[PDB]
Amino acid sequence: MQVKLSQERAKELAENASFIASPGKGILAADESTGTIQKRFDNVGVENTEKNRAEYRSILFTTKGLGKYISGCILFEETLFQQAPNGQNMVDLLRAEGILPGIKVDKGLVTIPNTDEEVSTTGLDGLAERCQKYYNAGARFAKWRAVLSIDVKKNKPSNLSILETAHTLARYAAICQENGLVPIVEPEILADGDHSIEVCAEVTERVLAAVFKALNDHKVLLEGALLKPNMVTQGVDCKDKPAPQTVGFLTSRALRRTVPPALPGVMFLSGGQSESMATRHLNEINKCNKHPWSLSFSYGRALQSSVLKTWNGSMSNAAAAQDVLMKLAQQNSEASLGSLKYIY
Amino acid sequence: KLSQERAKELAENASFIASPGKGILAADESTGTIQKRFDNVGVENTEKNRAEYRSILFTTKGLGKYISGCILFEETLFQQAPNGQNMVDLLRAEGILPGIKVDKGLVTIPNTDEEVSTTGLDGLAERCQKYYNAGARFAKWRAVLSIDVKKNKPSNLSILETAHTLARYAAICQENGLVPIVEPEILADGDHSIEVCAEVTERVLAAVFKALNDHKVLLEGALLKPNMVTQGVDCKDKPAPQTVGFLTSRALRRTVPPALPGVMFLSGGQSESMATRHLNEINKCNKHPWSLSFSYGRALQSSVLKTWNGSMSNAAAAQDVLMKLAQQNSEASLGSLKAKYIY
Amino acid sequence: VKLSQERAKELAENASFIASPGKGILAADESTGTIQKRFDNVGVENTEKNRAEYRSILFTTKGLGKYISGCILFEETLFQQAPNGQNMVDLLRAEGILPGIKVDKGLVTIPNTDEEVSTTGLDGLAERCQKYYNAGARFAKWRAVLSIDVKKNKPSNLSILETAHTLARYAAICQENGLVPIVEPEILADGDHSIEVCAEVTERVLAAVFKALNDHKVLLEGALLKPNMVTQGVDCKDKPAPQTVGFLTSRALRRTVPPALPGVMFLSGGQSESMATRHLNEINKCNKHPWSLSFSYGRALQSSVLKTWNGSMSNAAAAQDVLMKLAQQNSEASLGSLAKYIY
Amino acid sequence: QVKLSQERAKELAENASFIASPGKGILAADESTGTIQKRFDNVGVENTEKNRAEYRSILFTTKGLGKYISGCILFEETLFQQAPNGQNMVDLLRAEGILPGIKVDKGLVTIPNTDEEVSTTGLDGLAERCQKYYNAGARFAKWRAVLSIDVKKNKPSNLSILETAHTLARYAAICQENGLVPIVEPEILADGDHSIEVCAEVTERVLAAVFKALNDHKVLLEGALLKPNMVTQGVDCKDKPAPQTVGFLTSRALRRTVPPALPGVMFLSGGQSESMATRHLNEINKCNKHPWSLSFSYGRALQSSVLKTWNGSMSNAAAAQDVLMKLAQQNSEASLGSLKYIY
Repeated sequence: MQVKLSQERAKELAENASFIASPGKGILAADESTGTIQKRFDNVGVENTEKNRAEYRSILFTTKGLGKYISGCILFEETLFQQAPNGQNMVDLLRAEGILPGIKVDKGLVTIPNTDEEVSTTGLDGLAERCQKYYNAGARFAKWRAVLSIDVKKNKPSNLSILETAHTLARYAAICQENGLVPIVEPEILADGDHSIEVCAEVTERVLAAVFKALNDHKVLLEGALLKPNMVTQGVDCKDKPAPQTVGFLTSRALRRTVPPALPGVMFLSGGQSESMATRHLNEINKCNKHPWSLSFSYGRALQSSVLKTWNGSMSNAAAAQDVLMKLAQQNSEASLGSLKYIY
Repeated sequence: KLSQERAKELAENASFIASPGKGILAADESTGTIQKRFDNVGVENTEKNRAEYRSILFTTKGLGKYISGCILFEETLFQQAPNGQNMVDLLRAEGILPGIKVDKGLVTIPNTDEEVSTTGLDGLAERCQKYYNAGARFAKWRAVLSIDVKKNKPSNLSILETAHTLARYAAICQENGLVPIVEPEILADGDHSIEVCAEVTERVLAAVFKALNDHKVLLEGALLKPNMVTQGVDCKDKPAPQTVGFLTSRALRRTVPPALPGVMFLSGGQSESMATRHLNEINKCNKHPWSLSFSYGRALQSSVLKTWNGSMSNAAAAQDVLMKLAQQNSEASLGSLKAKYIY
Repeated sequence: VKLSQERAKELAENASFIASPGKGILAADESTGTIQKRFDNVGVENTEKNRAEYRSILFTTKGLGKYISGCILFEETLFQQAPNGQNMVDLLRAEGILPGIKVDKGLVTIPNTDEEVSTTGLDGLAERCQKYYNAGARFAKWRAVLSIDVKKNKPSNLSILETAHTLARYAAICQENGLVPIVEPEILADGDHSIEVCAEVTERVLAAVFKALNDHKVLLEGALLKPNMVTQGVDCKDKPAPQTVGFLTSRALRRTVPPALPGVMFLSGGQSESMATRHLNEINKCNKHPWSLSFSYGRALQSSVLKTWNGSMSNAAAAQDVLMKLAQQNSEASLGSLAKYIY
Repeated sequence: QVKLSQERAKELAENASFIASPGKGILAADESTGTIQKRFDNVGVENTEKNRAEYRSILFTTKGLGKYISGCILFEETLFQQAPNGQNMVDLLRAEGILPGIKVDKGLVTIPNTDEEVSTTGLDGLAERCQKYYNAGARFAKWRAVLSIDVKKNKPSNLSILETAHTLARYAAICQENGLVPIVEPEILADGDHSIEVCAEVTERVLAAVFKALNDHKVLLEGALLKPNMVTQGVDCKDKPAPQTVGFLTSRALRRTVPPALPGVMFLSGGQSESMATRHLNEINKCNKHPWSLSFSYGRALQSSVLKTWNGSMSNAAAAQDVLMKLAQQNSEASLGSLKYIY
């Protein structure tokens, strides 16, 4: 347990972060907790037993050739320590595909006092010890989700929300790096509400400027980190649908205006977007310019909805489910290279 | 989401704790801190012996004349004395508010030279609710900063982390019914001058109070527990107690808004006597808009423990010594104990 | 460049003098374009002779120094002679009143804001302060302006940041060159926001201002603040009690202003002569406070004086009596002797 | 107009990208009267307006200079000056295809209560000067801020950095409002005996602060340029690092802090020789692919030998111009990494 980051440990983080950011690859977010996976399984009539969770994840992680398109897979703690039905460790299934295991290390959201229901992410207590344990089990990257809301009538996100988001993300990132894990820094601005794409662009640029200043103040090594931001879109209830081209351009611009080139990758979240839109948008983001970091994906639902539906709880559909995962992984791989087959 | 009635309860309790002539007894030593002290009087460090010792403190007749609050460790808040009475009921019978330590300890900040962060925000609201239900009405959380001129400590990062985390802790406490004691302790370690301590103390407090504002902490329902301004432990200079009084007063006057009802000093490694004398001098040198009092552990208990010496034969004598130290610190809190520095 | 003990001592003595109990500041520092307006309203031609006459009548009011500790001038007046050839500065000395000087050069818009503003005048400020000190000035004034608009999120972060940073630079430069800075972050009462919103904004803005003053090493002991009172907006249909303005102003200040600051000298804005006085009185009555709570009034001390003079020396005596009446009542207000809001 | 329009943003972005054109850099010819004095003293030339006009005319009539030079920064005198044959200096630059630029700062003053750290002046009336300069043909501006490293005195102080970042951001925003691309120059001096590692750490901290401020002030990075120091050891440091190390650490500092939307980073060379300024630029470009141009804005490094060759005689003008072209050429090749990891 050492406090100052050494050249050798910085190097391992940098190499791992660059690997995860490999051109044409992205992240499979398979890190649903027991409560979250309950809803996904409810949607397809499948009972949420530990057995069914092991079966479903083993199907994902034995998808032949998945490693051609997936560089990392974020796990929930259960799955990181779990074996598949045939006795193989989940981590060893990932290794066999050439996929780095990752681990969700946050403990969920609580309300910030004297805000209108804005939130803080918990989990700093014991984080170093959890990181050490996860590293020893084979995890090489981590994930922590902060959440911000846009509400123009209520002046959201508040200063206090942004300040809390930035400080706490920076602490988590510094602690990860101290204990061998590449942090994925995730400041998710929700798309809830009826604000325009212009308001999202303005909010996203301010938020990211604060987040990167904080990472600098906390001595986070950007070479050994990744960003997982929202794309810049209109709100879910906004009546003005911009083109996917405008989403692409304003997302690229927000990032070009705020993200230093030393960061090796930006791995987008898809939020409530459909499988198709999540891919089309990533493609548009990449086509509109040359960028000094990889622009790729860290998708959960946008890689799994159709897969869950196809599996439908039966090993007889395992092969079919795996093919659906490969199609989605493949199209997102192409979208990350801008190859799917100025506003100041 | 702070309501008028919650704000009012906080303000009343904070003003009570800061009552003129009263201060805080800190009885919140962990099993591990208690160990060495019980070793020196030949007493086994068991739960029942800690209850025995603390029951002596909490049945001291008239202690509530000088003590407004007593900070407990969790064990003690839920504990019974040897005769089966709840420790919390003993404090209530004295007219003393129970308080509770809610932090979980110190960890090093990455990429600093051994500078520290205080842990305990995870689950804090729920701990506060449980402690409130058990009778606690104020909380304690300690942050630590170090001075080192050569290494530029305390670093910007130490100060930012300190201010931000204290403010989060203070906000959560207030949301859940407890008055937070905000304690940014600047250690006296090292050989720096009193003037360096003064400059650092003023900077740190400016940062702390700005963060409390940013987090919407109600000052009217909080208290501060700072270091006094003193030279470092290895400093060869020995400033007069009048100078400690003046520079401590100046540092607080320059930084602490008058809406805060009380400043309850920590004593650090100061002797029982010096802790009282410094407090007196701080109060003597000026009029102040907040109470300037004490929140003392060892500076109220060292001679008490030594007098008790592990035996109930000496309990009444030990109580007499506590009353003497409690009284002299009460008097000190009212300023009534019985080239040049810029204004 | 580094504040010496004697320089620091002179600043602190002069700031305490300006804040002397029962005294306030006459703001007589209307620029040419501003006094045009006041003179228009009473049919008087804006010539320099008329300005010299009018100001010389103010500054020869017998006994004015009993109520007025300081008088802020415009540059013209600081170097001007009254009609009989006496220097205006010497008239003020004969009254026992310290001269002060407005040292800002006006407002310009901050780019990419909705018409929010920055105050200009830092270029050559040290050399202006030196020249003004030599001519007799011992305090300075600089006005920053902020607006409240909840829908547009005014005042913006950029407005607050620019206001705080620039006021701190000005303050520090004044102190380096012998002048006590009056720090004036004026939040306008324009618009229809509630008094609660004004309270909240005023507290945020003062927290940012005092933090910046700390960051720039401004000596609070040798400075003064000139804030808005906390009032509802001009177009707000609430009409809170004068007691509420008193309570919320006192609260905002108690929550943010360290006691080392010797005085808070309010601006009156668009308030009437009587309301400016009544509000000051209520602010003082509702609590004890560690700084003077007094006045730095222009219109509120002069509108009736000007209307009585009406451009004729035959009314000089009458005009002076009116000035003494308004100075007196404000002197008395400064001593407080003329479901619910959170404590 | 106060809000930057799409068309005016577009003009700034096009001009900034042009200045950053691959293989081109900036001739910094913006020496003030007092600075050019010193340069002329080295070659025994009298500092008269005629000599300044003569020398600059020789620079600006160098045949083919615009193949290597995209922009030339002028001092105000020169912007409004005629060369000896009656042509405007600005027209000489236009004939070369070079954009005229203008220095808009008014020099350095000390920040109070620092150890001789400095603030850059010139915000007062900047908008109006920018307009007048634009009308005269200028399309970009420059403002120099200065920071010092001194590990024993903890320089650069927080105050130095805060002041530097805030004031640069104000200047940049005002330039953009009035049609000029701002060169943002936070120069960290190489004075002292600190290591290259200390310079790396300080540079990264300063740049992080500067870019956050630029964001807070709504500065359009697409229409701006950066002029930073290279990362080098101090002038009196006894360890000489490899040119490759300067290359790498400079790239790394920028990669860690400068968003890609900025089109160009145009280095200052400080005390470096003509050769070292070029070699270092080449190494910076060679060590990586970068999303902004890495080029030069050189004064002495493009001019020392030119001045020495000229020697105050028009009969050496052609020889002087050939020297300029040689140095312009080599720096052009260096800006493409074509001269002919530490975490």
